Amino acid sequence: MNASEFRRRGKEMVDYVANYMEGIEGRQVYPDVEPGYLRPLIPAAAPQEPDTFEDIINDVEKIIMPGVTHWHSPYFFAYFPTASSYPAMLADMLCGAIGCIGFSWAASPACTELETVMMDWLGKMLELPKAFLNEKAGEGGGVIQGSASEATLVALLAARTKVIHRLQAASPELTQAAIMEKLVAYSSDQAHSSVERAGLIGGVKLKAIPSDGNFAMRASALQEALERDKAAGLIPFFMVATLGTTTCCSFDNLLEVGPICNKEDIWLHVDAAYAGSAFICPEFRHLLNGVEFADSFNFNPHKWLLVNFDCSAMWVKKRTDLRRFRSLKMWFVFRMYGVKGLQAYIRKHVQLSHEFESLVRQDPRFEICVEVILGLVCFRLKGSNKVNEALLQRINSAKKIHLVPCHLRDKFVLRFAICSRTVESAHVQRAWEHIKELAADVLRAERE
Amino acid sequence: MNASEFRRRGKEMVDYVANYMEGIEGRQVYPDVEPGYLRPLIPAAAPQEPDTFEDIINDVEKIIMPGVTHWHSPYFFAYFPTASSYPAMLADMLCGAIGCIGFSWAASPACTELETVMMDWLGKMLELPKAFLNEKAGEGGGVIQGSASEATLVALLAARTKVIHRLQAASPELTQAAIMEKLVAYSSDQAHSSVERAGLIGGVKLKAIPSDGNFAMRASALQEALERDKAAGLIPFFMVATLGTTTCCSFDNLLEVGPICNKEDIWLHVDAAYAGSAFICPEFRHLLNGVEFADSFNFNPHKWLLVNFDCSAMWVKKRTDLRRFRSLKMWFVFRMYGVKGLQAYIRKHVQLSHEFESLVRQDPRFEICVEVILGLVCFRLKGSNKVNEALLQRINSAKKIHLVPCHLRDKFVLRFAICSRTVESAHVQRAWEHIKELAADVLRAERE
Repeated sequence: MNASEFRRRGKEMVDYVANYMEGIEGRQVYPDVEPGYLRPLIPAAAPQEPDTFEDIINDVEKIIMPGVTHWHSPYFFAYFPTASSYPAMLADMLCGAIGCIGFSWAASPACTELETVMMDWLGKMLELPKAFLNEKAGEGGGVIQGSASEATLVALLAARTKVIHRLQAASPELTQAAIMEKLVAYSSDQAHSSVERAGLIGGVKLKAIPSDGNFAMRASALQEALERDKAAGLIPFFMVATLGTTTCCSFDNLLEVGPICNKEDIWLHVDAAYAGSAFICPEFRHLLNGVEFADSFNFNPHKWLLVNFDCSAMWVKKRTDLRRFRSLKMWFVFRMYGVKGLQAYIRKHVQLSHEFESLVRQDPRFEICVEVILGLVCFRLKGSNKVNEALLQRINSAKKIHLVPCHLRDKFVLRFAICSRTVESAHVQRAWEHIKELAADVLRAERE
Repeated sequence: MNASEFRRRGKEMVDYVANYMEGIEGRQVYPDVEPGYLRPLIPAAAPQEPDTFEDIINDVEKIIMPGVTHWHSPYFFAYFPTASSYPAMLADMLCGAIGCIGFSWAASPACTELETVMMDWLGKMLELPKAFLNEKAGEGGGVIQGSASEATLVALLAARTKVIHRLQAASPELTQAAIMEKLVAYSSDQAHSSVERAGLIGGVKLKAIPSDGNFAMRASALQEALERDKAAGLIPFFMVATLGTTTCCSFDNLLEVGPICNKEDIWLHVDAAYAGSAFICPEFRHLLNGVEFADSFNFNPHKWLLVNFDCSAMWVKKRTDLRRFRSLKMWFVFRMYGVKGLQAYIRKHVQLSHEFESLVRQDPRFEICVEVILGLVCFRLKGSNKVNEALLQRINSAKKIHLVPCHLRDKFVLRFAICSRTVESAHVQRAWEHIKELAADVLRAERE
């Protein structure tokens, strides 16, 4: 295809995408296909001659869409939101023409330059401590990573390299491997699986810190674990504190664990992949207090700040401890929405979260398990885990809305996450009515 | 922005991208900006109110473009090609609406299903051994990774896990760390830096195998290194053989090193990130002979098969040893070009490579350093390294074309890589005339 035909087909695809988005409430949010559905519907080999664009788009509607989970449907309340905004989409189109690979500054200067400025824009929007900013010859700075999982891995490897060099300087008699089997990393028992993944990749031990009644990491639990592990010969070197846990959106207490990590010379990485976006609002910035103690901080604009994946924003206090023109998406989103537009987006989602919480709190058959702070509500029917497993199965099997659960200690808990860019109060109210009706069916069945 | 405004701005961006592509030969391929140029031209903070789309696109032309290295200009002959095709661009637009995160099948079934089929399509196009295919209940299969660097890391970690379990089964007296400081990985002395990066991440030693006169890894050099390292107590566990080295597009001899790796129980990973795309052509498939001995194989459609980054295709013989709907781009590209369209694209680039080689071979002031096989020509002025460093500096400073060099043993060598989708014989001839003129200037200066 040449540019003249792209002029036609590109505008046709713009209309197709806009049509899909405008009619997305008519789509069943979760598909009815079963594993392996697609292979019988597609030829076994690539075509030798070209297919037509019309044939391909027809296949998207007929055989791709039936297997799509519509993350941007207003009735998608699962996991955490995925960012999709038209400003980011417009930037991605330009990236296909002027993006490259960005491994060096000379690969394309604009790519590296814009990223440095955009991370300063975002760092100032979050009112981050100035030690994290690229700006005004600060020793710190930010980079865009592909994912929070990658950012956590990068922080662990930087911490691993630093502690090996430190221990070898103190005792030149030590090899890297002898240090390796004594290193231990820490995280909450509510930490995302990416922490364990990073520990396995890095080849170090990982231990979970028991959380308190609010599922937060506290000084007393951390000090108890350090006392045990240091006596056993382990060397704490890395810590992932989480602001906005994937299970219940709880917050580790940075004001308590930060000073401890600094004292112990433990690299403190703050994983705020979801919750970090809300810290651009002054009423939520207090949830980030204590980040001044962290050695690295990370959150995903590609969850809840409307910058289409991939865009994971990581700041490090000292850059010396440490691609797709992904900063173009950030630039577009920040400029076409403005800081106030992004703040209104965050606040609407949090308002809608409290609206669902209000409905659950009106039904004494249910209970709220964790304090509602951002766009997540953790709730369950009072009683057995099995009645709640039945409720979740009935919900996801009806495929009108989509939820995922979690385990809080031994308790099976349902999650309600505000996700879609276009979700409204009516969608939240309808979802609750659906959940309430199915709960009556499930409660009926348990007593009969 | 809502969908109705995206209808307008999306089609406007289609026209802007098409205009850029159609006029790209009027762009200076490499920019004249210096590091730090962008920050004074952009405000220090994000706007509170939204900016207009017109303001943003004007900024792209006025302040972004001057710092862009135009990888898709016909006069870009540096590194290796970056894939940019309109079929892939059309798929990326749809991915912004129906893509998600694809961590599980249930996250969006179509994403996982299409990837499995597309890797079988591509595996059959490469005539890969059937042990690599997802198809017909084969134990092997392919996945799309974000980069060849990531694919090599994934293979190393899989090899690391397997050898630790094997040695602990043979000797339960061993810890993971005690095994770690004995493991050694291998690669050619022409291997990409990603191999060293993977070894550092994985925490294992890496040693280079000396290449032969054709810069290929051979059985004799590998056996010499194994004899030395096994006697020293090292445990070979992982090997990266390269088809199409980044320095000079040489090819490690798989028919020789494959059987050795199988005997030694060394995981053989084949890195063919650039050259792999040509193996869809029968006249180049012989360069892949011996892949039947490999445990994993990888190449980048996002270099030289027109599938916009990111798309790295990795096959593993046994899947049990082991996101963005990136398979949609593969599906679109394969269908709108056809196998024959992709074959014609590969063959044109190789023809153009031989056309440049023919011109260099007509000038006895120059020499060809390595056999020309695919879209890369390694050449230099006869004589000192310094006269060649001067030639490269004069070339890249004129900014009419863009080249990068490499070192072959102690020899400074210039690379000429066919990159752009729209490069023609006229562009290659003009570049040679430019190189020839600057060589006269530089040769003059050395003798005066």
